[PDB]
Amino acid sequence: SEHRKQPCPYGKKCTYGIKCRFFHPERPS
Ligand SMILES: [Zn+2]
Repeated sequence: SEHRKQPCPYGKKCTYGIKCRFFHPERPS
């Protein structure tokens, strides 16, 4: 439900980092 509302699911822990589909706190996606 919060695909764009909330930030990435992990963000800092996320493995994608730059290749993430969600919105990051420091990166765009
Ligand atoms: Zn991410």
